[PDB]
Amino acid sequence: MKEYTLDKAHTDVGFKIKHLQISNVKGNFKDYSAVIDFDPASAEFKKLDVTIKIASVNTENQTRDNHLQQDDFFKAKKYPDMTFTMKKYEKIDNEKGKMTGTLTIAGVSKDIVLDAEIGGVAKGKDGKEKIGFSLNGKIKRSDFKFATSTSTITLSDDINLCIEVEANEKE
Repeated sequence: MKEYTLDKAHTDVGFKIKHLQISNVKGNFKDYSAVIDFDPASAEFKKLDVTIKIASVNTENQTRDNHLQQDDFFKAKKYPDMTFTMKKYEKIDNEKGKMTGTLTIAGVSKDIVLDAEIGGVAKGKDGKEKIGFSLNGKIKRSDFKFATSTSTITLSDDINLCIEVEANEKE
């Protein structure tokens, strides 16, 4: 034989090991419309109807938003918009209430509950009405047979909705 010493400069004592990481995908939608009927005298919603243009999804990541439109997610070509229709608002007090409505995603419709939290009701600077409130709720992918080809392991079955609204009076 013969004896050698390592060139530490061009020697790597290396290893690769695979692991998993859980993170939240957070997203919103840039293009939606809503109709809002609300009574500041009683803190009650009368009508809340929302249409969201699926195409305008934004999860902060270009190629994911594209992929979201595909046949194995939103199927945007066939079902371009998702919709919420309030059916009933059960007031708890002037800050909180339970909202029940129909959510439709890719042509499957289901009745859901959102927790309404009224952030603020005012007459503005100019003397016209404003309101600020939030709706939230967990819905289940499985209940809307949504993205069924993706496992509930890879992607959580639960979607948490956070609707944050500031809104002013009309006409």
